[PDB]
Amino acid sequence: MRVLLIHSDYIEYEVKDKALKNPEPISEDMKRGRMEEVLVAFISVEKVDEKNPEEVSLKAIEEISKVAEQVKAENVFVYPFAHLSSELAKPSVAMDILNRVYQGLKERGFNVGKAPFGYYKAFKISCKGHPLAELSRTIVPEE
Amino acid sequence: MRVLLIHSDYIEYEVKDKALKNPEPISEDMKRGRMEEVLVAFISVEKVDEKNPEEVSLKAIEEISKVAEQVKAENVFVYPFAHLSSELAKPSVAMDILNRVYQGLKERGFNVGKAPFGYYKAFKISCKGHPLAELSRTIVPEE
Ligand SMILES: Nc1ncnc2c1ncn2[C@@H]1O[C@H](COS(=O)(=O)NC(=O)[C@@H](N)CO)[C@@H](O)[C@H]1O
Ligand SMILES: Nc1ncnc2c1ncn2[C@@H]1O[C@H](COS(=O)(=O)NC(=O)[C@@H](N)CO)[C@@H](O)[C@H]1O
Repeated sequence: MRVLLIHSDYIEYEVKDKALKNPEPISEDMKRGRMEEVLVAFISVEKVDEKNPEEVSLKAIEEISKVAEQVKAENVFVYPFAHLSSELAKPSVAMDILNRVYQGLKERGFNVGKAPFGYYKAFKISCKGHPLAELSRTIVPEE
Repeated sequence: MRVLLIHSDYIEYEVKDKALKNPEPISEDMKRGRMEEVLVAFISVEKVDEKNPEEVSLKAIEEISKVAEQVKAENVFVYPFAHLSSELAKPSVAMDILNRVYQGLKERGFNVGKAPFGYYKAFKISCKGHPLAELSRTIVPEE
């Protein structure tokens, strides 16, 4: 799994066209959303993660939170992102890992937001541009 | 090399403090920058690229130019971004290839923009959300 953590003044999106045959069904409220003083996490679930989803989700949860501490971010937004990896994971496994992380983040006490999986979204992001405001992580299962 | 192409409504940046002992020397102008209706290219120059510098820059120029024609982009913005790869290139080689890309992209006639190299920058971007607004390319030499 490949993560891109960007501490933003805000993140905002809008669901345009579908990018898959069967994207995550969403209710009206999810068609768009906005989060402020947030740590944005663009995540590319990779094929190797299909071996051990739990270890990879739990591992990513601990690494996202750690950084949410460092930058004193109270809100974390999970952004399903397909362009951080070449070897992407099967759509079904991606959604699953992303939910695991989303949920596991919610139970850590963070206000968590999320962009709907499987769609093309337009979006605005404002990176704070500080020393630790931009990080990248790799979370892969152990053999 | 790794490239993240965001066809955005706009791209804005603002220089903070040096993220390197020896960053690209800039003038009062280079401190802030705004560009609209542009294809933002977040480029991570990799170690592998050190090998053949002129080769990489060429395929890169070509790939970005082609994507710009598809999306009818007239303005291209090259953004030095060191988070799309774990095997980054030495700061001197990374900076050269970036300038070859910047330069050879202007030769094509595009209106090109650039974010100073070696600085922590706060930035704002607005992805369009079209099928071709978010793209990724892995351009690597063949020794
Ligand atoms: N492995 C993944 N990790 C994160 N998101 C994914 C993943 N696979 C699919 N998605 C979701 O589905 C969207 C499109 O996925 S995609 O793999 O890029 N789709 C394709 O390559 C082709 N359908 C052409 O668009 C991603 O932007 C994301 O919203
Ligand atoms: N390989 C690279 N590709 C693109 N930009 C780079 C690269 N190396 C350095 N830079 C430029 O210099 C900035 C900092 O680079 S860096 O790789 O993160 N530096 C380091 O890892 C250590 N020197 C500590 O700062 C990047 O944000 C970018 O502006």
